[PDB]
Amino acid sequence: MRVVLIVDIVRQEEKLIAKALEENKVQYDIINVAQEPLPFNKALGRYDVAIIRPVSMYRALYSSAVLEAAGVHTINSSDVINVCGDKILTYSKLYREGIPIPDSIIALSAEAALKAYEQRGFPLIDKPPIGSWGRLVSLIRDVFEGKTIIEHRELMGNSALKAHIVQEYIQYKGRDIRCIAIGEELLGCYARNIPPNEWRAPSNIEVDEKLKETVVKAVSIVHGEFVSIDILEHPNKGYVVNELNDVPEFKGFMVATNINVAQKLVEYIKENYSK
Amino acid sequence: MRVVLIVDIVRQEEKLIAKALEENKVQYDIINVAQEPLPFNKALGRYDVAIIRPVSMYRALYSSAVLEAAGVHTINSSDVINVCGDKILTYSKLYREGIPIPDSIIALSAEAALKAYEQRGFPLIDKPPIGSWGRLVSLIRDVFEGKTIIEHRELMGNSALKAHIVQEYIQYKGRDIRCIAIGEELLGCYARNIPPNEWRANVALGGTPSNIEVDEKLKETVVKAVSIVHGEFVSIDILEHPNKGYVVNELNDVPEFKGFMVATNINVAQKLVEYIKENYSK
Amino acid sequence: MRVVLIVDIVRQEEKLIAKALEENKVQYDIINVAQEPLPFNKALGRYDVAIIRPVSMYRALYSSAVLEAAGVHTINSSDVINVCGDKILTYSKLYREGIPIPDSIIALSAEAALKAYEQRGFPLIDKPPIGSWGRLVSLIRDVFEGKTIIEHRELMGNSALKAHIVQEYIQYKGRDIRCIAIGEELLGCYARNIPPNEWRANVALGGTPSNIEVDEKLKETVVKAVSIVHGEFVSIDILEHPNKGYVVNELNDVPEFKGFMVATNINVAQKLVEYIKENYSK
Amino acid sequence: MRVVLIVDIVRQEEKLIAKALEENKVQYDIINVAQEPLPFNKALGRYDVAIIRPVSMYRALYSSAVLEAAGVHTINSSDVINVCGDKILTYSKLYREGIPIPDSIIALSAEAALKAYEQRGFPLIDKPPIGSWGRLVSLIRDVFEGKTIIEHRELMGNSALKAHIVQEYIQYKGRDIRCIAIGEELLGCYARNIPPNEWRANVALGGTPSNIEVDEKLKETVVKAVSIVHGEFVSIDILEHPNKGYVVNELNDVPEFKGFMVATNINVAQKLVEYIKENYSK
Ligand SMILES: Nc1ncnc2c1ncn2[C@@H]1O[C@H](COP(=O)(O)OP(=O)(O)O)[C@@H](O)[C@H]1O
Ligand SMILES: Nc1ncnc2c1ncn2[C@@H]1O[C@H](COP(=O)(O)OP(=O)(O)O)[C@@H](O)[C@H]1O
Ligand SMILES: Nc1ncnc2c1ncn2[C@@H]1O[C@H](COP(=O)(O)OP(=O)(O)O)[C@@H](O)[C@H]1O
Ligand SMILES: Nc1ncnc2c1ncn2[C@@H]1O[C@H](COP(=O)(O)OP(=O)(O)O)[C@@H](O)[C@H]1O
Repeated sequence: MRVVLIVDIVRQEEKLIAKALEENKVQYDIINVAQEPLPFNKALGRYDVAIIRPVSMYRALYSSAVLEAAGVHTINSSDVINVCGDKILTYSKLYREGIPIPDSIIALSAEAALKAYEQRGFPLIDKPPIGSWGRLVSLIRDVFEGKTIIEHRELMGNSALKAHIVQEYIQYKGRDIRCIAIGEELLGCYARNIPPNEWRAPSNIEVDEKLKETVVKAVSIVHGEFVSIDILEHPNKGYVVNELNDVPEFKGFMVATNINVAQKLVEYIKENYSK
Repeated sequence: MRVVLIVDIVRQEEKLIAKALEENKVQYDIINVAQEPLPFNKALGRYDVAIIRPVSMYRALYSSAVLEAAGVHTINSSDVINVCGDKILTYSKLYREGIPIPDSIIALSAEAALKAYEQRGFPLIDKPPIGSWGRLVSLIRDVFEGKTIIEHRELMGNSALKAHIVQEYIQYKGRDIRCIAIGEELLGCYARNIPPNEWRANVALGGTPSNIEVDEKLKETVVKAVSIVHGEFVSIDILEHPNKGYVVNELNDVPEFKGFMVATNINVAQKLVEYIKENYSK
Repeated sequence: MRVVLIVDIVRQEEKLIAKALEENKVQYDIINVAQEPLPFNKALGRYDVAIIRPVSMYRALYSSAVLEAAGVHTINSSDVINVCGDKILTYSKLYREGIPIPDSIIALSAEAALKAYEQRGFPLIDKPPIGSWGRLVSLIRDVFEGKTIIEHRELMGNSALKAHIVQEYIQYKGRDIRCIAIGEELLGCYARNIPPNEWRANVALGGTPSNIEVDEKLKETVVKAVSIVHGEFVSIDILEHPNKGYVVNELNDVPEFKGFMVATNINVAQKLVEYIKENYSK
Repeated sequence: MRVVLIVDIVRQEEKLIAKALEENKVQYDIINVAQEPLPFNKALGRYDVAIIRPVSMYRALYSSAVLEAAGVHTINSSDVINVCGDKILTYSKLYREGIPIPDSIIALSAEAALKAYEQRGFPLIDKPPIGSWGRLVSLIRDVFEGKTIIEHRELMGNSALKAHIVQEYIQYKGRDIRCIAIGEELLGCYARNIPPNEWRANVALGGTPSNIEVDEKLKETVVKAVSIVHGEFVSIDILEHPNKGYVVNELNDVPEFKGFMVATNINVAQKLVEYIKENYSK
């Protein structure tokens, strides 16, 4: 077996993954896609599998696609990256399967956004389908607030930042739950509590079964191989899926959970892509 | 059976589909997604089939995704819109199956782009993955031009534009060939010649549409390509290549067809509505 | 005397100005700066006066500047357009002279902005220095709202949008007052009332206009403000304040006047052309 | 006398200016405008002089303007920042006075840009009026390259980044000359040479910085330029020209000087502080 690790900005995660490959005696090399171009050639086919780690979605998407063209299986796959990287696409797969999500209405213009606000009532959450580190997630309390948010989103220099995901405002336990799965296997979860005085959110949490099931069904449906899952507790739904990440960070995960994520990843790869 | 026609900007094409639905006695609604929101609900499940027609790529993608959540059969589907809407994703699928494409190198940074230019030599073509009416398709003559184009695309606000498709510059037949397929069957093709003061063939620049005699090699290229990407109602842009015969350049997942109609005499909307009636009524 | 009329989008205003020039028998040409380039040359010196009417601020600024280079007297001048087109610059000049403005704090970063909010308390108005038809004028009710607004403006293409004007929220007469001055003489004023229910009175969708008796306090406020900015043909936007009486909100250096005319029955174009003849004929 | 030093990102230059103030026994405060908001008041009037050093134009412009509102003399002033920070406004002031500049044509749309190219002939330089470390300065060799550049600028698509300055391509001695002046006094000049694979001298990794003997024609050119813009502490970028001798390309209102300092051995900060004391002590 030989693996290629695809990176652009090498963080602790990619170092850990590199380190895990070496000491598990896996043949590998690194291609830095911030530095090297990717031909549509046939001899990238020398790798049995690629670990897709670029820090930007377009780099992850396109490097996976190029490697796929050469017959190389990528973790994660280009289709999975396209789904996890877009909340509307993620919500669509989950909703179809009956996996709970925050109650959501999609609006694709300023006019539609106001109508969605009106259909949903206040308070509500409005976020775009892309990015963004808690960015552009707005808690909207009345029509005046909505109208100014609509105007600000309209003037964003990006097209997908203009689609609105209009959601119920979930407030129950004041925390975000993040989990990591390798294949169908849940490694663990930790909780991120909302800081004072915010409305928006690091300790290990014991995973009850209701949580484990929510997470495992979510990964199965998006076909994820190495992903994180962000979960919100809901008073009636129990647990709803908020987000999947197809290039998950795990330094904050490793410290809360004690799980050697990198080791689990390389073991997984050995089991499934060796011969 | 009932159909939703999803639109934002109503063009001749959308009017034609609407009229074709009415004239074939198909129960249809139109939902304008530049005006109305789309809830993730069971209610839209009242539609058996959605005809996805927004002009904007994000609007086609998301309207299709929401309708799919409700169990509606979308033409085209969101995964298909995601692939067709992106030349790198399209080239990736096509290359894997050995369907000819233009020789392409993918560069995802300024540094990587310069390397691709040097690996390839000049002149070359550099274009982004998304689509732009031939906007941002650059004929790069040298390193200076490459560097300025790199610099410009870096500063544009949506990161897909940071990915450079660095391609062979095809010079041969002096035209673009555009075909349409319905349910993986070729309807017809036409050609749009490069106007005399350019090197791109787009309608947005020039060239009247003229019918093409589709040979067997061209027919099979189209069918194989549309089949691999699973497009149910697509157009396919093909370039004639000195060595490869026909290479697939683009697939469009919300195909234009008023130019295609004048060149080919084919009632595209009629054939679409027949195909839907025949395959999704029960 | 020869006049150039500089336009990009021809509105009723520009038609009116062309008519008034023609009807007063003034030699004029029109240059559309969305169509035609402007050389730094001495050729343009054939015009004695330029009337600067492009709808975009940058086109007004730049066309004025190129005309000034050739020695043409521009109305308004580029210096004046730079000042009037920017609320921070305008407020600075007025404040120095003791001309009342809304109480304002300027914040040039996310951190400064949060401090400004907490310094003045809520509700408050937050707007950028650069106009936008009452867009991006936000009524900020709390810290959560200010934080999201800050986050949004951080991510726009124009760095001027990152400067926050953090203002007292004026609630008194439920209207704006717009006046027009030519050569530092007041023509008149009218009012635009806040529609129920908005916090902004802009034409879109500011039903309804009405009229106002200009008292001496309002007249002098307008004259003083227009004189300090050196505006030769401007509109000025005034808010009636419970304590300060009249405060200056904005000057417009390419004033609209279609609505001013319906309200006041004043021939703004005629007054402009007579002013130019009286002062610039030689 | 007391000075306020206005900063946002403290670079060597700012540290050096702070140090010079300290060593020369000058009472001074620092206000970091990336951290603190700026009220309109009378209290900032405690400062006799403000040294405006924010790294971003909007912060320099707006901090200067607020300080001016309080009666504080700013180095440089808001009007000077507005002129120097915009090459069209700079070229306009210089051209009116007969100070040589690169032959320039301003175009304010895609359509005008192509007409400007045709008027200018090839090769030409096209750059926006707003700085960017040689960003978006394009060397255009024919109409195809021109067409793709126009397309890329249109998609920026913010700012004055849509306005084109279309210039003669100057190529004589393969270098840029940069000078610094305090008041009307020229401190000196150095050259930045174009690196083997370039047309710009900024420039990531290039611009090997040679010291340069200031002749009288150069000195006249620089002094006249600084006189017309009323700069108090500026850099001036000059190009050698076969027929014009020297032309002014740029002025900078927040000049960098660590590189200038090492090329000329001029203690810029010291000279600045000496000048402030000499002039603003009272
Ligand atoms: N519908 C919602 N109800 C309550 N809180 C939410 C909701 N959506 C998002 N949040 C909060 O906002 C934060 C960021 O939202 P998220 O959807 O994760 O955007 P991003 O993808 O930028 O991180 C989450 O940590 C969560 O606390
Ligand atoms: N590799 C190439 N060689 C020659 N011509 C090309 C090449 N790529 C694109 N073109 C020309 O440029 C035009 C636009 O290209 P295209 O890839 O279709 O971009 P878009 O999807 O934005 O229209 C087409 O008409 C085609 O003639
Ligand atoms: N400080 C304020 N207090 C109350 N209302 C305001 C304030 N500032 C602006 N407004 C309202 O918002 C509208 C738009 O504000 P304005 O400053 O004129 O922005 P723009 O330059 O885009 O028109 C004004 O008509 C006025 O009614
Ligand atoms: N008209 C011109 N002719 C020749 N070289 C030019 C011309 N304009 C700019 N340059 C070159 O490009 C470089 C950057 O140009 P400049 O006008 O200074 O833009 P910026 O403000 O982004 O630095 C200059 O240092 C000079 O080398």
